[PDB]
Amino acid sequence: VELTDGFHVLIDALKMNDIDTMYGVVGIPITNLARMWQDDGQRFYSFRHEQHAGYAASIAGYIEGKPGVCLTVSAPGFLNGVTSLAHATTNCFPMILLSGSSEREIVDLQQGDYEEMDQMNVARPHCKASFRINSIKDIPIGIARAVRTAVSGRPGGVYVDLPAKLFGQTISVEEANKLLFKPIDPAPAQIPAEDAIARAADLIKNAKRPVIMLGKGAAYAQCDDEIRALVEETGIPFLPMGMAKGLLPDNHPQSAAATRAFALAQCDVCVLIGARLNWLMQHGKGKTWGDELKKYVQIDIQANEMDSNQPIAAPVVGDIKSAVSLLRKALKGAPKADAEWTGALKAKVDGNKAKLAGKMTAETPSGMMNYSNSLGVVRDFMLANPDISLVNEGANALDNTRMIVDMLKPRKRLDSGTWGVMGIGMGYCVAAAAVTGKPVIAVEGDSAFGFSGMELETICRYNLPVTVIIMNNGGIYKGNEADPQPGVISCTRLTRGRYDMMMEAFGGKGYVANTPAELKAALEEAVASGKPCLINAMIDPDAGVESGRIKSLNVVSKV
Amino acid sequence: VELTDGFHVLIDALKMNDIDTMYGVVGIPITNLARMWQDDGQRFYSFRHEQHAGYAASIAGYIEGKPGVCLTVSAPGFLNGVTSLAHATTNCFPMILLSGSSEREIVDLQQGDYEEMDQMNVARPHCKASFRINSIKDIPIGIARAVRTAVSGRPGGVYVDLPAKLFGQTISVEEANKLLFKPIDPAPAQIPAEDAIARAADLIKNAKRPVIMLGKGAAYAQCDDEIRALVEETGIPFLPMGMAKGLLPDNHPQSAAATRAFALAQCDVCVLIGARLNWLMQHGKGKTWGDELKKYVQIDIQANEMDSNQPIAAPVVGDIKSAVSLLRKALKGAPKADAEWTGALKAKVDGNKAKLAGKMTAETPSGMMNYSNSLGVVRDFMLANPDISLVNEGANALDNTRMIVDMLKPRKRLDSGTWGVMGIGMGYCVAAAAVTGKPVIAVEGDSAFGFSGMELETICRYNLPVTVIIMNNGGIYKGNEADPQPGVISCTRLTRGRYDMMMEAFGGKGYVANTPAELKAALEEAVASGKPCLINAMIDPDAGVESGRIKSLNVVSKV
Amino acid sequence: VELTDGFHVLIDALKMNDIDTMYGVVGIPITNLARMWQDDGQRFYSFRHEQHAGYAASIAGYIEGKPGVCLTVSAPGFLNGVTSLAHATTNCFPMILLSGSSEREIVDLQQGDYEEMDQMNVARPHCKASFRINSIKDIPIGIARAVRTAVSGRPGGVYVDLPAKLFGQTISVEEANKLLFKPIDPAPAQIPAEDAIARAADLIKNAKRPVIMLGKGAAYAQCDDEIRALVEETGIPFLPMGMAKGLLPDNHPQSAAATRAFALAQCDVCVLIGARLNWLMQHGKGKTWGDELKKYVQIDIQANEMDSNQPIAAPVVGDIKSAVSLLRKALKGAPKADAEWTGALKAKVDGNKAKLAGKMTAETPSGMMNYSNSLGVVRDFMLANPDISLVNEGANALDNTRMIVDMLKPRKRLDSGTWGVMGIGMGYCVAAAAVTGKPVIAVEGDSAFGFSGMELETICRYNLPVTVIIMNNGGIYKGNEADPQPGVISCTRLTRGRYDMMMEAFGGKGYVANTPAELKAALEEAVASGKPCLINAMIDPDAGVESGRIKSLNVVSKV
Ligand SMILES: CC(C)(COP(=O)(O)OP(=O)(O)OC[C@H]1O[C@@H](n2cnc3c(N)ncnc32)[C@H](O)[C@@H]1OP(=O)(O)O)[C@@H](O)C(=O)NCCC(=O)NCCSC(=O)C(=O)O
Ligand SMILES: CC(C)(COP(=O)(O)OP(=O)(O)OC[C@H]1O[C@@H](n2cnc3c(N)ncnc32)[C@H](O)[C@@H]1OP(=O)(O)O)[C@@H](O)C(=O)NCCC(=O)NCCSC(=O)C(=O)O
Ligand SMILES: CC(C)(COP(=O)(O)OP(=O)(O)OC[C@H]1O[C@@H](n2cnc3c(N)ncnc32)[C@H](O)[C@@H]1OP(=O)(O)O)[C@@H](O)C(=O)NCCC(=O)NCCSC(=O)C(=O)O
Ligand SMILES: Nc1ncnc2c1ncn2[C@@H]1O[C@H](COP(=O)(O)OP(=O)(O)O)[C@@H](O)[C@H]1O
Ligand SMILES: Nc1ncnc2c1ncn2[C@@H]1O[C@H](COP(=O)(O)OP(=O)(O)O)[C@@H](O)[C@H]1O
Ligand SMILES: Nc1ncnc2c1ncn2[C@@H]1O[C@H](COP(=O)(O)OP(=O)(O)O)[C@@H](O)[C@H]1O
Ligand SMILES: Cc1ncc(Cc2csc(CCOP(=O)(O)OP(=O)(O)O)c2C)c(N)n1
Ligand SMILES: Cc1ncc(Cc2csc(CCOP(=O)(O)OP(=O)(O)O)c2C)c(N)n1
Ligand SMILES: Cc1ncc(Cc2csc(CCOP(=O)(O)OP(=O)(O)O)c2C)c(N)n1
Ligand SMILES: [Mg+2]
Ligand SMILES: [Mg+2]
Ligand SMILES: [Mg+2]
Repeated sequence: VELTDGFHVLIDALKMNDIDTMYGVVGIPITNLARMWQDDGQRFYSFRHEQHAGYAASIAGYIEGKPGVCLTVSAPGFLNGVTSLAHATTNCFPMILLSGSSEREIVDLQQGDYEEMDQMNVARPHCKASFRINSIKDIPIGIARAVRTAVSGRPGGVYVDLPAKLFGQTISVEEANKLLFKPIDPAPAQIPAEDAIARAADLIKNAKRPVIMLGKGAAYAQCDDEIRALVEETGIPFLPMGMAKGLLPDNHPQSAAATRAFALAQCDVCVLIGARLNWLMQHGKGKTWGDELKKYVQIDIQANEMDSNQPIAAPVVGDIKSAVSLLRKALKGAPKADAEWTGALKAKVDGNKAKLAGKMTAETPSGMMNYSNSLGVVRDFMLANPDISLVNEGANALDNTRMIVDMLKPRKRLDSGTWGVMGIGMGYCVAAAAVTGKPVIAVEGDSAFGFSGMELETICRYNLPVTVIIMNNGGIYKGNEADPQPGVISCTRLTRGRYDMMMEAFGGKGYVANTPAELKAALEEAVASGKPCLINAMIDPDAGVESGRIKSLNVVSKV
Repeated sequence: VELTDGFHVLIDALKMNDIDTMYGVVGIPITNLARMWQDDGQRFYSFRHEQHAGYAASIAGYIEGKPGVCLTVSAPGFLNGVTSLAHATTNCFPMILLSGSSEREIVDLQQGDYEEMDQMNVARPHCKASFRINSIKDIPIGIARAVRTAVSGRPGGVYVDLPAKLFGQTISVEEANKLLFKPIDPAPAQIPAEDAIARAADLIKNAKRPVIMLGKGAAYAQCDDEIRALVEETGIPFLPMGMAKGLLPDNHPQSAAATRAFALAQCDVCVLIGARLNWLMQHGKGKTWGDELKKYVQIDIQANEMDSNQPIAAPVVGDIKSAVSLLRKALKGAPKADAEWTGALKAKVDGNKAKLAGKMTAETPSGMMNYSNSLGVVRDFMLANPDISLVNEGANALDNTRMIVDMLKPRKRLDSGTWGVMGIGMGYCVAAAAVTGKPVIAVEGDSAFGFSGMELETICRYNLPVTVIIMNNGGIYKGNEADPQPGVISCTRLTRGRYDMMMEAFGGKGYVANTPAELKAALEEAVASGKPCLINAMIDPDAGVESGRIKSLNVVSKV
Repeated sequence: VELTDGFHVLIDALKMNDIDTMYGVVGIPITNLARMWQDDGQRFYSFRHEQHAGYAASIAGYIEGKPGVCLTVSAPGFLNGVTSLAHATTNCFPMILLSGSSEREIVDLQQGDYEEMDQMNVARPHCKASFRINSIKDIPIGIARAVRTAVSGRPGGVYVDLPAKLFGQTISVEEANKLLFKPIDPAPAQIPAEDAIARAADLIKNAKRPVIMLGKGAAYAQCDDEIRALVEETGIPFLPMGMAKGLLPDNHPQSAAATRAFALAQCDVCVLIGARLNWLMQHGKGKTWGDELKKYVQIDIQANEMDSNQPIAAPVVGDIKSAVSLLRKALKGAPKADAEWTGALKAKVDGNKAKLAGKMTAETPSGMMNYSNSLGVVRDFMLANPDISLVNEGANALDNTRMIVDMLKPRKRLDSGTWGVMGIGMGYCVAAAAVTGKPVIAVEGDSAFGFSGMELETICRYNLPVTVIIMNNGGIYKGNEADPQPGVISCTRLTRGRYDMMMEAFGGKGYVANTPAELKAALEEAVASGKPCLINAMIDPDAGVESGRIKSLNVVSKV
């Protein structure tokens, strides 16, 4: 009788759940799983740190709508990955962290095993579910559970512990075929009641000044034409969140993005679609909402998200496709939004964009560019070349890029997310490149970049069409903070370094851009090349403000 | 009334407990703490990732015997630091992680605060104690509790949560000076009973083939002359664990390190001093210990470490200085270890060292150095220049350096430790440089290096006398693994990159060493320059073996 | 300005969410909440132990479909309640545990506060969400979050921490009335996709030997006519799990309950409605299911329950009323189940029931009733008086009562549940009595009874129409285990005690039933009296078997 082992059953189980790519860092006890995966013809991206393989997995999940798979070693490697699993779960990104672990006998008696840790229990706060597969016969079911938990309900992270003993277990090929199965409909549709839809439809119909807020949950849903059809048929102004940019084109005529404060302050009804009323929306209270409670319609898959911050007048619980699809029919033939309202917002949008256009054309000294004229170059490129992933993180580098760089296609803008994480950059580039097979542009704050910078080599090693733009202002927010004591560098200062040289250290192409013309020429050549590039964009050290747009959240001493 | 605030009471409380240095990364809500720390005249080291600021804090704790302090932001930054705290606790290194956290009310209802996380509860598995200081009046007590918990008993990590709202609370200066206090005897001696020492003394006096095993707990204790006096007076052969190297000079004539397998297998009594019978010692069982239970004598401050893995015949619970001092007096005038035992080991040491000398003189082609002739250069340099910290990590780069590079001085060798962590390299360098004010050499596997490599810029930014030697073999264990499929790079491969160029991108000095002679000149020049340097040492891709010495711990397929 | 406080906002918030009843035990810091709850005109039931107040809350949640509310003190009282919350979550019973907690500042520094515990963090494994309301202004949102979390998705427990300092905070009455709100649609319908229903419909239409398995999730859903209509229209044989008894009347002609082993072993398609393929169903494998994978159809609100144990061919995710309604319409006009299948089962049902009738008429000596003739009396009484709650727990007392005592009405049988808990008896009685306003019979193993027996006094104190039948066989499973040593009582033995006398000690009516005729008169008189009664039913000590039906799950020595 012919035998197979744990390595193969696991490989077969992943493939059966439509997984063909893993991001990770090898080592004991899983190096030979990584190799065999590759030998089978599947893809393995080796990183320089598991955190970044983890961030890659998380955004592969967002883009594709099937969980990104990260593979790590035990204890220290697991720890690094689980930080990324935590981020995924917070952002509602389907992801599976697979980690090897040590001997149950020794771990459970805390005797000091190789890389000892109860990884299953340590993972619990950072994921939807944390499982362990102890036996070969249970791998198919174990992977089904993981995939299902990651993509169903509110998508998120799942941890799957793989004890070292799992892989060397053997079983007959015959009984293995018997156990292998493909889960049926692991991310099922969830349809809301007629009366939940009728209530939301009544709120919208009777609204005087409605706004729609599109969150990245709406973008994740992959029902772009449904969402666009709803906006366009209702004639309701809309506002995208950071990663919902491009869901509808950011230059769509009903976009009130460029007059956001006035839109949220003055609206009466606000339709949240896959967007949480969390810190990014000021918890639905305070000055940004006119110091009043709006009438909210909220469409979310997670029932207990409703009323999490403010009372929701019309909670619609289900998957965005099903809910939006029904709401559209409910509103079919109803009057479009008030022209005095939509025309007021559009007038303030035109004025604000003209003010931005002026700033983007402004002339700065060589090597002392600002956030407007440098990112105006990226803006122009992304308007002509929209089928490109835009990775973005930083403070000023983030907030100015979100404002300035218009996205015309959905799920292209990949950014710091719900936790405002510095560190997602290079991992995000690898996964975007891997899953799209298309170019990536990253607009990186220089401090932001240093959290994942060593992964430039990973990008070079796989010769990915990634162009990393460093907003090199020489620090955190600013590059010019005075020495606090004599000979002592301020804590916010960073070396205004030759990041272009670092890229060329690993076979990449490096550029320095001292002006918008240099930045444009370099960007066009880098993207055209299809090769790994870095552009060291020299920004005025004094051009940024403290914490970007969220300056007011800083705690300052008044004594 | 003259008011002070939480920022300043915290600053003062830390200083009262002899803290003058923090390692971290700034941001909301803790940037102005960092600023004010520096304005006061204390050191803040800003890093590129909080994890490396944390590894830095952990080894500062080891070297100094006073808690290394790491400062982070909430959720994502906290998480990065807590991975290092975990490592500190596992290694018994005193360390305090201070992190800002968000609004109690919003985090507790999970409404989606800015960087929302119950950081206090997430730290719990990764430290000795996890605390939160909520009120200004409790800062001095909170800091006392953290310092005592980190340094007393078995030393380790402590998390201290600092809500955003702590810092802007106010109090009168004479109220604050009333609360401020310095703890008495935060790491007290703990003396063992006379019968504990007599039981140990009896076993040693009756041993036919005794060995002493020194662990890093023994090194941490800073009683080097006392431990050396015990070794010499007793005549007992000794072996250092990785970081206990140099506690006694590695070329001490009683060292059995060059004959470890034989010593441990054939001994009858084994005296453990601050060394756990964990995976590094194969749990005191199996062929490493001649397939039998030795008579173990164990000195440890942790009562319940006793009998963790094998029965301990002479458990001695107390601090190592106190214990060793009593054991010495209990053994006064006793005959020295059997001369035919000490003679047998010495001969095998001489034989094996001579055999290693043969390999270190071996000649290799340009750019294809092996681990013996490359590290033979570092060996000679460290013998001539012993007062230098030696950071080390990797597989072959770690195992070969521990064997070849002799330490003559205590607490200089700083390595991957209990969890065999890749990632500790550049933080360890910063901390060693900071707390010693003397040079640092790092011997880095190239894979290992990539876990903290971006921190080269941090080393350059503070102009530290650090020399990074990259053992550049182009991969994990080996740099020559065949492409598993046409055009697909193996998972164990890395770019054989110009790490020298990367160093020079941030103002550091970079070198390529293709031969031992080039390595020698470069290392001598690098250390003598007193500046940040990186030597890219070109190692034969086929020179290393899988996992170095712990290759049998791999799980391999057979089916 | 007219002020209100936390006590009153909390009272008002609970009432706004349709809460009129709490079960608990008073003390610091929550006695005056209890008092004021009552002063307002709402019910507070004081118990003798918080655990039983909690089991009471859990079954009130099951019966009503709105969260049962338990109130406790900090640490020790909280802990007792949280054991019941754990049970609620495990059984999918909506329940809120409110507990007072101590001072944030003292608990967080672990200084030793009055009843010190991070109760929020200790509850986490035992509920769906663990929250803390810190501020008066967040009470209405906090209570909304708890009610939604408990009732939505898969229903379950929620912990709500109430620091001592919450209650004495104040706010203006018109501010409080501005914050107070009632959540819209806290338990929404969730409708499955048409293809989910069509896949299920296809399998049922092609089944040769279909069965439907009803679980307590189906009973909880309160769509009894709809589920009965499905069973009748399809002609499919059905089986109820313990607490699904009476969903359809147990004497329904399509019931296969009296032929369970054969039905499950020989079926081809098995339709699971609110029933998990857990230990109670042997995980869908082994000889119980003919050693094969059936084609499972499963209706469950929890997406990731699918494929938890065996592959589900037709997963239908959504609320059971919505799902069953669609499945019925999808099966309209389909032929009824194979008559030779339904005929085979019916014959075996008739045979086995006739065989059970033989045992129930059996004659035993005075004071040595068996489980068949004693429970045969309860069977006849419940057939004649079906609108009564039947609480049940024990081993033989549980298994024999589930077999013998037919339920004609839904949500009346209330038993040990998913964890096979001993202890739920007297709390279940109090809650059933409270929420139904109708009589309650408890059939208690004597061991089982002792876990909550002191609550007899609580039943008497509220003069509830509860009749406790103690199946008094003098022990665990059996009352006759030999003394293992001279003068030493066996561990399985109990005093064959005068539980009647115990009842009468608190003003209850007590009976001894030594024969079925005495049991009948006593039960008839007890229930008709409308007063608290206990019937001490004398059972043959040798009548029961080890663990009842789950005796093969015992671990026994063979060496
Ligand atoms: C919280 C927010 C959602 C709040 O939104 P706002 O910033 O107010 O709005 P936007 O960014 O959409 O737009 C900014 C302003 O420019 C306007 N705007 C937008 N687009 C345009 C165009 N095309 N033309 C002209 N003007 C425009 C818009 O109306 C706003 O002005 P007004 O109309 O005047 O309002 C956002 O700031 C955000 O997503 N931030 C993420 C921050 C983060 O995570 N940072 C990393 C951590 S920093 C950190 O942790 C630390 O420092 O420490
Ligand atoms: C577990 C161990 C303590 C076991 O010790 P050993 O390796 O057996 O002993 P040592 O390293 O002390 O010495 C190695 C051998 O060289 C001999 N030796 C030592 N010094 C000398 C000199 N000066 N001259 C000649 N010979 C010498 C010694 O007697 C041993 O041979 P014999 O006496 O003949 O045996 C050690 O391997 C260790 O500390 N490993 C850490 C590994 C690690 O953490 N790696 C990173 C993760 S790797 C990973 O995670 C992954 O691969 O995945
Ligand atoms: C917190 C305490 C240590 C505080 O000590 P005190 O109560 O102040 O002191 P003592 O109890 O020792 O003594 C009480 C007083 O009587 C005096 N005293 C003591 N002994 C004597 C004799 N023999 N003769 C005369 N007087 C005496 C003593 O001086 C005190 O008065 P003065 O000189 O005038 O001070 C104690 O109360 C305690 O241990 N409490 C435990 C409470 C508890 O856990 N209860 C259950 C929870 S109730 C609960 O949770 C809830 O209600 O809810
Ligand atoms: N298919 C889906 N249907 C409905 N809601 C979804 C779906 N996928 C994700 N969501 C929801 O979308 C939300 C994402 O919100 P958030 O991450 O705050 O977006 P943003 O930051 O852009 O506002 C979550 O509340 C999540 O439950
Ligand atoms: N001052 C001290 N006195 C006694 N024991 C100590 C002291 N400091 C640390 N220890 C103990 O020393 C041990 C360190 O062991 P370990 O980390 O396994 O060393 P190694 O890895 O070098 O063998 C721990 O068990 C710890 O409790
Ligand atoms: N309203 C509802 N609609 C659909 N499924 C539900 C509903 N309420 C509870 N459930 C589900 O019903 C199941 C109850 O199963 P279980 O407790 O195993 O029942 P039993 O023990 O009777 O077999 C759970 O899986 C739960 O998710
Ligand atoms: C994991 C983690 N650690 C720290 C932080 C705190 C932070 C927020 S923004 C930032 C860097 C901002 O400077 P950058 O150079 O990137 O952008 P710019 O304004 O253009 O100069 C840090 C360190 C966060 N959010 N996450
Ligand atoms: C956080 C973490 N993730 C992975 C690993 C697993 C590992 C152990 S050793 C190693 C690299 C070995 O290659 P290196 O180049 O450094 O040395 P050399 O043999 O001379 O070529 C890895 C990735 C560990 N230990 N910790
Ligand atoms: C909280 C808890 N602790 C222990 C147990 C274990 C147990 C299962 S059944 C049982 C008692 C069986 O005797 P009983 O008198 O009730 O019934 P009978 O067979 O007719 O004599 C116990 C103690 C469980 N399930 N829960
Ligand atoms: Mg910057
Ligand atoms: Mg290498
Ligand atoms: Mg009994």
